[PDB]
Amino acid sequence: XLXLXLXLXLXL
Repeated sequence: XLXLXLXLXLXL
């Protein structure tokens, strides 16, 4: 939910 899946992976 922060970085991971909120930028990195999901988001990207």
